[PDB]
Amino acid sequence: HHHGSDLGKKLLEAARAGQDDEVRILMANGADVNAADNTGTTPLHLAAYSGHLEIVEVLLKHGADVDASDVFGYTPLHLAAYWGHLEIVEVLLKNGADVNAMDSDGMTPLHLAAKWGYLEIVEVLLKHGADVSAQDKFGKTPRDLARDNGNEWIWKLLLDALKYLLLEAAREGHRDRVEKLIKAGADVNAADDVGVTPLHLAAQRGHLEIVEVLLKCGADVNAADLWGQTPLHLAATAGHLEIVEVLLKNGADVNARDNIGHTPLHLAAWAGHLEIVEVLLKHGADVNAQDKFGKTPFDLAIDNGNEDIAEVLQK
Repeated sequence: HHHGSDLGKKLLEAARAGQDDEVRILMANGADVNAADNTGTTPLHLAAYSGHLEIVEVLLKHGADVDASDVFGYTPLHLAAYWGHLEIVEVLLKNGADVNAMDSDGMTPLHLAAKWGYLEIVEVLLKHGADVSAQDKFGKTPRDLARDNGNEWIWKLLLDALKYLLLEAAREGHRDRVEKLIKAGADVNAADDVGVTPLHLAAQRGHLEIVEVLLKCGADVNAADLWGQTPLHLAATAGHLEIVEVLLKNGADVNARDNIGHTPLHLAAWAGHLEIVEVLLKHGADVNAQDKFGKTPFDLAIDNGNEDIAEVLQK
């Protein structure tokens, strides 16, 4: 006998034709929701492609395999993303779909959403852990596919938004957001119009945890803003000694000059952070450095009455 096979075929065709009620009557009368045609296409594939959200939901509640792949390796999530069905994308992810499934060519759902500039879908995929730098067997990334189809400006908008959010998270000290943004593709070395990078902000506002994360992820420890200030300049001014150390342990230049000629020692002796001076001195800070006014860090320590600092600098 072959009643089960007969029901499966009728279900596939009812789904292929967008006959929601016919699909659900067949299901109610025993049709196998995990049936598949010659190409491995299942009913869930067809509902995800056609955008029939109600059918996607009931199929999943009836045990449809959310990650079923056809002969080319497409899952329902691949189709939902390629054909621009945001709600279905969200439902499949809620039901355990592999966000980073690969087809035979190695393309992920994020590849396909990026290709058409479906920004809302791109962002949900990244929120669920989509591999932002994934490459297919030919080395093409989601950004590459967007550019090839004239949608690069939409990917640049994504990156601009991630850049804004990373700077905000680094300035406000939100460790968890920083990590999730970096993993979603945020450029750790992005800078605003005045050359301030996330590391500048974290070091200035005293967010040690984020300084370590940014450096581990490749932030330039000696990046200079518009005024020539490195993160060590700002940390020395604000008085964050643990950050001063970390920056030095990661290769910060102790004698970096801003535009006025100030080294971190100029700024620390001025600010009155004695131990910072001692750490800088221990790390080879040049006590003889003169700024644009010909003044040394010793000259600045006097002008602030930090005789303890002006005494150790003498030694």
